[PDB]
Amino acid sequence: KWKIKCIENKFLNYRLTTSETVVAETEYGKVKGVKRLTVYDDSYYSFEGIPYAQPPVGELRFKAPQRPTPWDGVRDCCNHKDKSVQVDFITGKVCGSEDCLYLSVYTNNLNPETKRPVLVYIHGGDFIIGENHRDMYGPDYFIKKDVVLINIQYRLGALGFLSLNSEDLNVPGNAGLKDQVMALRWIKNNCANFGGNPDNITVFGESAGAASTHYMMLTEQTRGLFHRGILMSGNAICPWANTQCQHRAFTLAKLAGYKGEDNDKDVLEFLIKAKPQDLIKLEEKVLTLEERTNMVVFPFGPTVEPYQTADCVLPKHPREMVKTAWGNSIPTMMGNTSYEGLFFTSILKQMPMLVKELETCVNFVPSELADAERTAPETLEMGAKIKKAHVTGGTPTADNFMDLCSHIYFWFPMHRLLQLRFNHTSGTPVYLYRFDFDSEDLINPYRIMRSGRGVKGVSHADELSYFFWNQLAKRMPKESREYKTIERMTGIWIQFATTGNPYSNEIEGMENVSWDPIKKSDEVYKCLNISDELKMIDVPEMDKIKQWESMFEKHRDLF
Repeated sequence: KWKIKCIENKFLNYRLTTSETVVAETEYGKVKGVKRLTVYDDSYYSFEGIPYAQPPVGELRFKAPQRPTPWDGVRDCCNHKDKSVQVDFITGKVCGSEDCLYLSVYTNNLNPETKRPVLVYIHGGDFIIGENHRDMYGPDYFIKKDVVLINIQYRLGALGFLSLNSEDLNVPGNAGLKDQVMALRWIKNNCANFGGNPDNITVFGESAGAASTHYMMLTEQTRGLFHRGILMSGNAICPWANTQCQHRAFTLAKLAGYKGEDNDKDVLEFLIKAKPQDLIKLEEKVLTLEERTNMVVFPFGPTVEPYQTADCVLPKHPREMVKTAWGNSIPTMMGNTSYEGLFFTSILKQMPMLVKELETCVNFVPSELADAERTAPETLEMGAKIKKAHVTGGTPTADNFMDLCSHIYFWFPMHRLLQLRFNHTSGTPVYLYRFDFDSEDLINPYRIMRSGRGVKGVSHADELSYFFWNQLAKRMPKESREYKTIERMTGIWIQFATTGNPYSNEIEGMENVSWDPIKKSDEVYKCLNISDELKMIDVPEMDKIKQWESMFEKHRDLF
């Protein structure tokens, strides 16, 4: 009965609405926003449902986004628009709409042309769930400072990530990333109408939003569109962040009742006619046993596009794109939580047999090093290195499994990215943080997903509670450790967005911090560890990171 909780939150948001409205310009027409309160009695102007593309319906389904049609009059932006079609993470039922290509703009005062720092949040959700609704991403904490915060949506699932090899069909893939490109172009061209500085834009995101932010730093499509990036628990070279899905359109069509054969034209024609909820509901069945054994987790997502087009986002694997990426030359901050893999708590309680995967660890070997059968003696050798890093006793444990997950999915791809990126870049700084603040008094819905009630440890996504208001949040006393962490986390992100350096002597407990960026010559990474105190420390994960790297001793050119 999270349904009642959604109702109570809707009525809270009515009580936080004021009668004051304001009209702002966009390149396509005027928009009306509304002034809202927070539970802390701050206030901000809220513009939701600003279109940046034409609704991708009919023959626009699966295709790159088109510019929207301009309007006379004033478009109402005092309420949100639908999220992209997806399976509701709680109810299990399809929700959302194909008409989802919107962004929201928030700022405590509307002062056009006054060059406030702009922060752009790209949500996570594995490219299959998420939204910019304020029940998860309320701007209530950021608007305490004079920034412009923008939260985008983009197409999810098969509707965002279908990819077909046939050049004549112009469905090369990555429609959802092309949505992000269009939104970032809109932001550069329009943020000044909301008081934002088009010469000082920061893009940030968590989980798949971090992979997205990184993709937006890699692709030539966005060269020069923004000026700082923050990658929170992910990047574009994480193994979960891309997949070659060109063959899976036929499978999806067949699951949905398609009667034809495997050719892209006939498959596309069926998929264009299908109801969107039917396709999205069936996506969870698309992966094969062999794909799941090889730890492909999602059937549709960012892909290397099979041929070049004007709007192409990923012309090569992200590892190769790092070598020429424009975003290597902007200030960058990266980090993770102190127990990322706690995300898998509930999965391990449902299928305890997953721990048996740790006996040899062959399925965790990077796909570029493994054979498809996962039986080659070389693959077993490499699994043995993973097992040494994470199996503490005899029989592996669930905690060993969760520790391994922190590394395969977050820490090791971070390390690989840092080391690859050093071999390029103009010298621009990269700063590391580690979010290590544990509380059950201020939470967000991800804790429900992982059965995290009563569970100690700082899991994947727990930091979001200190950046965004959400419907499970509560007002915290000014003197509480949770309130102080809100101020610290938003404050550091705003400081970084403003100057490209995350340090400020005005943040409580940060005065005696010397936070240097990582150097090429560093053998041990240093990070700002954020707990009840702020302290620079050697990354505790370093030794296990180096053990993962040792898997590439015989394949250094692949590292």
